[PDB]
Amino acid sequence: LESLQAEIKMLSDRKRELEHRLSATLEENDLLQGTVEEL
Amino acid sequence: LESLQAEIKMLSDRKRELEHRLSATLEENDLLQGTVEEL
Repeated sequence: LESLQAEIKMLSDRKRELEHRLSATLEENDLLQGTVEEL
Repeated sequence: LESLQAEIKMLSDRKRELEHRLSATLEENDLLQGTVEEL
């Protein structure tokens, strides 16, 4: 059961990395949108 | 183990909730980027 919990934690870390990447993409696209709004 | 495995699974579910909400926001932002390209 401990091995299963560790695997779940590893998957949670992978999901955290994915969420961070999505937040970074959102921030970059929002910066592009802000420049577009200035234009 | 019964008190920790369920917590870890719920944490993974919340990570999936964040991933789903952020990816939905990213797709909606891509659609809004198509609209902004029309603009």
